Amino acid sequence: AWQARGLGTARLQLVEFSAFVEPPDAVDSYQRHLFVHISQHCPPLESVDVRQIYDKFPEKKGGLRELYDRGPPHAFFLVKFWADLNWGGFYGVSSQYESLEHMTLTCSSKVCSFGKQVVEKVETERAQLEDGRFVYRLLRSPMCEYLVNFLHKLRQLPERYMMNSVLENFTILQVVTNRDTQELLLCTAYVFEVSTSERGAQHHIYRLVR
Ligand SMILES: Cc1nccnc1-c1nn2c(=O)cc(-c3ccc(C4CCCCC4)cc3)[nH]c2c1C(=O)N1CC(CF)C1
Repeated sequence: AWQARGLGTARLQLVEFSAFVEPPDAVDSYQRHLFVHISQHCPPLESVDVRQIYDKFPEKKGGLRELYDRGPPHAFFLVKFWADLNWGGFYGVSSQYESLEHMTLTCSSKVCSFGKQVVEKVETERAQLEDGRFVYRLLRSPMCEYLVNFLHKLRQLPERYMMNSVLENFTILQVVTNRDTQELLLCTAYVFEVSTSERGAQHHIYRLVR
């Protein structure tokens, strides 16, 4: 009834997220490989109990339990990615959000290994007023070197099951806050598996409940 149908709330919706590489010869004929992708351009999610994923993220001072405790609970999501690691340039990420409200956002991504934080990236994004709605675009950001390096390490593992073993202990926690009020707008826990070499990237979005 008031349960989300996609990744977002009534205040802030994800429009698109992509992690990609454009090969050097994209200048001659354009092409790009999507490692992971979410697109909600053209439209109730199933749920997962947040307690079962606590141990995949840090456990104090910005941990998932402390964040979920502050709320609001309807802003929390889990995204499972099947990553397309069959490729082979410029490694990039792009994200876009929309809202009916004019806000300044702080977007934080915390990369975790074995449930502990290893790198964090934070950027603020001001709104652009477009067709009645406000849009928040961060396009073609250079991929952080930690994950460019990680992608290259993963690609050279000899077995899909070893890749999945490694990614079992790798997660990303994304928190989008109103920069002016410090209110949380969206929190998404990302977990990862490798897609079969013949299948491209896919995702499954869940509501997080407690
Ligand atoms: C530009 C930015 N500004 C503010 C806050 N966050 C970001 C950001 N930077 N960034 C990076 O530099 C690399 C990845 C990235 C790269 C690779 C992969 C996987 C690794 C495992 C194998 C398949 C590819 C996932 C994410 N993702 C991201 C995100 C950003 O939005 N993110 C939303 C979160 C989604 F995970 C990250």
